[PDB]
This record gives sequence, structure tokens and C-alpha cells, in this order.
Amino acid sequence: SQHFIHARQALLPDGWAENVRIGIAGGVICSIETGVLAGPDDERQSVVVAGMANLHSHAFQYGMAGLAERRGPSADSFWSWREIMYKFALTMTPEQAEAVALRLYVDMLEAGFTRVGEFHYLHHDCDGTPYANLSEMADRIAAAATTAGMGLTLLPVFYAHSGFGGAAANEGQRRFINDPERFARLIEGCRKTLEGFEGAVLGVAPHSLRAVTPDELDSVTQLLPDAPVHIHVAEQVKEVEDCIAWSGKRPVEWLLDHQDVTARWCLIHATHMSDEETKHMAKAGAIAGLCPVTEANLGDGTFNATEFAAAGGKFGIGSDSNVLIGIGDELRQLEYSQRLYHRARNVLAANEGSTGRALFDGAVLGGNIAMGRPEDGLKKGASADFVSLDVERLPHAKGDVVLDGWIFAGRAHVCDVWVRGVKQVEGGRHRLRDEAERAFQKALGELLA
Amino acid sequence: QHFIHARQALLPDGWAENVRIGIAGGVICSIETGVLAGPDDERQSVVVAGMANLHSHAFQYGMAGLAERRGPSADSFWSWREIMYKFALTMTPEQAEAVALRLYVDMLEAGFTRVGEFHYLHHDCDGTPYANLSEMADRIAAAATTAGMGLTLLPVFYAHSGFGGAAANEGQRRFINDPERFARLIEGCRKTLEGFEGAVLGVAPHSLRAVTPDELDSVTQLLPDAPVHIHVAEQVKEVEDCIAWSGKRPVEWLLDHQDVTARWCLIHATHMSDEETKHMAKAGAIAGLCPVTEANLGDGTFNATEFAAAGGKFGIGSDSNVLIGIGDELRQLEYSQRLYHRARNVLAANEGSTGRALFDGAVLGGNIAMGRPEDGLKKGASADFVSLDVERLPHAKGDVVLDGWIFAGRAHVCDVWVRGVKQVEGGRHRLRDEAERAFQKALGELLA
Ligand SMILES: [Fe+3]
Ligand SMILES: [Fe+3]
Repeated sequence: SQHFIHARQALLPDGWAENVRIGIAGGVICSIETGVLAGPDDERQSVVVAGMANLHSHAFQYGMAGLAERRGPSADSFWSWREIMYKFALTMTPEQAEAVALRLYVDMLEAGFTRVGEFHYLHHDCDGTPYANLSEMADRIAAAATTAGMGLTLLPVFYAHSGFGGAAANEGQRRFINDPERFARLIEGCRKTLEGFEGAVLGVAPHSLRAVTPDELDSVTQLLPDAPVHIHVAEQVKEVEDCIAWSGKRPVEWLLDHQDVTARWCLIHATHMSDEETKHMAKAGAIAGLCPVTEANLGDGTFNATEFAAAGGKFGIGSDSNVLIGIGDELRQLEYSQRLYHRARNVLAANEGSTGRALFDGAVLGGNIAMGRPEDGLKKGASADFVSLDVERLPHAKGDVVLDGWIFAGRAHVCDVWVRGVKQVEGGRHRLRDEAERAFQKALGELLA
Repeated sequence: QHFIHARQALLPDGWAENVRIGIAGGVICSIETGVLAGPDDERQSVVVAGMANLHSHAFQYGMAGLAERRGPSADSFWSWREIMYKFALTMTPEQAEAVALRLYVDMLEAGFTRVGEFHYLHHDCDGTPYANLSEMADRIAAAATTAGMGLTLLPVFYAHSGFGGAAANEGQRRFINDPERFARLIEGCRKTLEGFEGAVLGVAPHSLRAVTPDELDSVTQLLPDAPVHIHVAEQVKEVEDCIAWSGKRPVEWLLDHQDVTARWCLIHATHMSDEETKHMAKAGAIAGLCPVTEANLGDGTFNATEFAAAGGKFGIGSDSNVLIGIGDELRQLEYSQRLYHRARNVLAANEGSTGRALFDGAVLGGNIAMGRPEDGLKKGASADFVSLDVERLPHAKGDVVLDGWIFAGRAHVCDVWVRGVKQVEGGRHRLRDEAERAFQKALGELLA
């Protein structure tokens, strides 16, 4: 039946409003009324904001979080990360993958993310042979999301090569590999699995320009022409240099010249762009899939955030390596990367407004577009996906001040979280945290033994 | 003697297992490894040293989260100074004590066991001294006492608004003293800290902009065996103004005109050449790093690898007190380096854990900057330490626990002891809710 949340303040697309009654029916927002008293059966909340998309995740990497911070003996300071990543990637079973993904999605839900964009490349069995059920590993993701009550935009990854110009994939990549034919069949397995997964979106994820040839890129991005396309691009300086050596062009530039890039596309990282690439990307409408915590943890670089925003570019955030899960963590890192690079404060604020406000609104907006859910948000007809904040330490704080306290000062935290109208998180706790954790610790023990 | 048994404890020479720590009169009397818990031992999983928070301006905790609006000014730092001066110029002593208490509770809950209060809010709202000259410093001491927080109090000497002895401006009126009145204030602080167990009293020349060379000589001679702290080279604009005045940057100037040693803690030290960095390390000055505040202010990135390779030591301070956390500070330090050098595990030592190196480093340099080199998980040290909740890392080795805490959000502070007294239990200070009520009342008054 029809259920009501009454919020003392709620951040709607046209701004903060007070005394907001949000009606929910069949998991959808059926009504929003501002300046009204709570009905006697309304559930009362202090501060309500939209659910955040987590637009880029590799669920299995959550298992290695905190384990890649030892330097090791290599001259290459990235060796330890790849060694740990491939130890997990090459041994994880489907049962383990479901357990890890579940506990990750619980952590994301508890942090206020209501949908995940799972950029999924862990496909085949340990020897690189397909599972009897081709989409087995994607089915585990979907099962994990279903159990969590987490929204899912599933983005199976196309990966065939180890370098520019169609270099053969090496044996370490064997569980990731498909040709376009076997990839289409995998996408078909995913579509069947997602039947009855309410709100699910199925797109495609060419891994990167290194990993895919131009012809393969054409085939993959034509499979589901109305659904999202995600791709890693321009994350590390070495890729830009290699791309130039191969084509005479930088990665984003090359992509914009060879594909019809639109808001259908989400370019993950896009960390190293010229001013011209930044503008063209924004003008094309491609969403920047920013992963600020992972980019810092990997030493990738700093995004051209002010230029991108000034050109009308839109963005979202993704936990990516899943080393550390938090909306405040990601947005704060984005802003602070800018403050250090430009020697300035409140860099990503819009007009003379709040930096937390601009970042939060922006990341919700661009995130939902990248997820294929532009109808979503705190709007009539959107999925009933939203978050209440604990403002016990900010008792008189009016809207934007709440966001800045949350994101910069640690003075608020996520309280309740709803997805499709179902309260998955209460007072910061997911209804299945402890059960998910027990299964996660069992899987970790197996993987690390 | 009462006893804590730790399944793992990070001692100065490394992780030890099944460690019995005996405490009496607030100090560590015995350390035994490889043994079971006695029947009256309190049991802990993972115990580490208490962290010094080597640089704090307590009153700025009140403005945390309030300076993140861009505002109409061409100067993107205007809004921070406007908020900072609104609090600085109107706060009463009663309000200052409430703010400092709630801050010191927050610090304790984050695993900091001593605070270096770099204290410059001295006089009344109109810039006239209080009947008790050290009134505001007495409030700091009272707040620290109520929290059970260790205190190295560093009253600040401030006399000028510009290099070369420019007059102090009206906005600085609560901060200012001449050397003679400053010495009298220090004397008030010494009397107040009598019976404050483990307290240290040093001096804090504000910066090279705020002091002349002659004043710097006088202030740093007052307590020759106690710490000296000073802000240096935090912002490019200070560095340029210092050059305009002397032909030198702030740290090189300081090293050339003072006998800088491990007695000195140079706060930020953010803009240095490679040669300055090495000379600072070789002198033995402690880098008072404030990574979260430096990021929030867009100050810059510290020359961390060069400093460490030259044998430099550091600690961490919450500084503006915008966000309080050991993980937050150490992570930000490392990540500032990863982005700047396009590398990972930049501040690891040998081929070790980055979290290990950063944690050990910050405890060590922190305690030296605080005038407490005897401290740590050692016999004779103050019984100041922290247990970590390892429910998500249930049998993980020590270094893995640190990396999980600092980088992955997988462990958190459980209990915290200062001078052998448990001030935090399962993440909560006993006075959290009471201190919070008084804090919100003060905030409401200040923001009215
Ligand atoms: Fe990624
Ligand atoms: Fe400071």
C-alpha cells in the first residue's frame, strides 16, 4: 500500500524545502508535497536527500581492501597492487564472489549509495574456461544485489587484448577474456537473469582502449544501443603516452573522434585530459565516472574538475577498487585534490554556494544518468530511493550546512536508507550486516589461506 | 600494579604477541611477552601507543564545517578568515572551555592521548587582558583536565601583522603581547599547570610574519629546556612575503638565525626546496604536519620522501580541527604523496607496510615535539595507549590491522587510556553527551 515519509528538510532538485511529505507506492515516489504537517501515520525524518549512485565498482576487489598497502621489493611501486589483485581475481569462486559482493553492497547501502554500477570483468572459471552457465559470475552479482536490496546497473566488461593495436591477451587475463560472439551470448545470459530484477539496467563495458580493438568496440557498443556504455579512459599518464604512440591521439580525443559519444557514455577516470578534450567531452554529454579515493590510492592524478564543470560537464562517483566506501570520502577527496592543485578553497562550489551542496547535487545527477536512470532522484515518478541523515550534532543546521558538516567535518552520518521504497538501512545498520559479514569472513579466510 | 593483556601490541622494536602490560601510578611498570592473561588482567586484542595531536587551535573546532561556502569574494580564502574571526573575536572563556572540552573528547575518541594546544586566543573581546592574565590558557587546562587529555600547552607569541615589525591590526587584538607581558602570561600558565600530571609548557612564536628577530630570541629563551613551535612556510604567499622581507624563505631563514634542534617543531613546512628539507631534517626539527587542514586550506604538499630519507621526524596535528582522525590525517599524508609522485606506498619504510611506517613515525616525532620523548609503549612511559576493534580483522597480524584502520575503514578505536585511566570505552568517552550539550549551547550563542 501507499506509505509516507515526512522530512523536516529535504533536498529536492529545485532546492531545499521544509516539511516535505514524500509518498511511496509500489516502490515509486507517488507524491511530494512541501510545507505540510506530518499526517498521523507518516514516518518522521529530520533530513532527507537523494540516494547516490555508486557508478563504478569491481566487487571482488573489496576482498583486497587494506591488503595492497605494503611496498614490497619491486622497483615498480604498482607491483604489489597487481599481485594482490591477480591473487584474488585468479582464485575467486562464484560462491565467494557472491559473498564478497553482498558484503560490499551492504557497506555501500550503509554509506547511502542506493544503486551500483558493477563494471564486471571476472567472468570465467580459474583456468579461463567458461562456466557451464556462461553468465555464472554475473548471476552471482545479481543475486548479491537482490539479497542486499541494492539497485543494479550491470555492465559486463568486454576484454580481449593486453595492449594498443590488438596485442594478444596474456594468460593472467584468462578469466576476463571474450570475443564479441561469446560476449553477446554472455549479455543474453545476463538479460535473462535480470528479468524480474526491478529497476535493473543492463549495459556494456568495453574495458579500455588497450583491451579492445576499434572493430570490437563497434560491435560491443551496438549490442544494446539504448543502454549505457562505460569504459576506462585516460586514468594513467602511461596510457596517454602509449595511445599517442599508437594513434597520434590522446585517449579521450581518440574516443570522441571514433565513436558517437553522448550521455549514453560514462568515461571512467578521464583523469588526464587537455583543455580541448575536457570541453569536447562535456559538450558531447558524456558523464565523467570519477573515482577519487581509488585514484588517490593508485596515484593516478587529479581530474580537470573546474574546466569540466564550466563546460557543462556532468559527473558521478564510484568506489572502484572498493578500498574505502563513503560518499563523504569520495566528494571530500575530489574537492581536496582540487584545493591542493589550484592552491584555493571551495573550488567545486557553484556560484558562491556551498561546496558540499554542489558536489552532492552534481554526483547524484550525473550518477543517475550514467546508470541509465535519468528519471530517478527526489522527484515524482522516480524510484523511492533516498537517505536520511543523522543530524544529532547539527540540531539547528539549515540545509547546505548539513551537507558541509557531513562531507567535510564528520558532523553527520547516514541514518536510514530506502531502495524501491524498502528500508534497507536503519540507524546506520543494514538489516543483513551481521549475516553478510560472517559469510564474507569465511570467503576471505579461504582466499587468504 | 594493574594489568592489560594484549593479544598483539606494537612495541618500539615491533609487534609482540600475548603481551602483559603492568601499570601503576599512571605509568608503565612492566612489559612481558608470550604469556596468557592473569585472572584479573583486562583483555584486549590489539594495543598501540597513544598518538600525540601535536598542533591544535581549540576554538576553530567550533567553525568546523562552516567554512565550505565559496561566497562572493575573488579571494577564495576570505570566507575562512571571516568565519574564523567571527569566532575568535566573540568567544568568551566559558565558551572556549566548552569548545575545547568537546574537541578533546573527540580527539580521545580518535586515539589521540595528548594535545599540543598552540594557543593564541589570549585577551578579552576588546583586546584588554583578563583580570587573570592567563584566563584563556586556564580554560584549556581545565578542559584538558575534565577530558583526561594530556596537555602540552604552547602559548603563542604574536606582536605584528607583517614582516619587519608592522603594527598588529585591530583584528589581531586578542592575540597580541609584548615579550614582557608574554613572559608574565607564561608564568600564569606555569602556576595553573602545577599538579597537572604529565603537562608540558612550551612557547609558540606564531610565525615569522608575526614576530621580529629580537622578539624571537627573547621568547625562545624563556624556557630553554621546553618545546618551541612555530608556523613556517605554510602558504606560497607567506613564502613570497618572507622572500620580499629577507631574500629568504621561512625555513632556510629560521635555520640560519636560530639554533634549530629537536626542541623545535616547525608546523607545516610545506614549501621548501630539497636543500632546505635536508637541512631541516639534519638539524633535527620535527615537522608538525597537518595534512587534513593543509588540504582543506589548499596549502600544498609536504616534501615527505626527501624529509624522511634525510632522517627527518614528524608528527600530526588536527590544526583547524575541521575533521578529527588519525586515519584521516595519515591517509591524507600518504595520498598527497601518491598523487604528487604518481606512485603507491610512498611513505613505507624498507619494503614494509605504509600504515605501519606512518603510525610509528607519527607517534615517535609527535612525542618528541610534545616534550615527552620518554613516552610510548615502554617501561617508565605514561600509560597512554589505544585498543583497536578488530571484529572485521579477527586474527589479522598487526601491520594488516594498521593498514585496515588507516586505509580501508576496517578497524576503529575501541578503548583509550591516558595516564592509565580508561577515558574511552568501545569508542565512547563518558563525558561525550554532556560535553556535546555544552558545545551546542556555546555554538548556538556564537552563531546567534
Ligand atoms: Fe575501475
Ligand atoms: Fe595552525
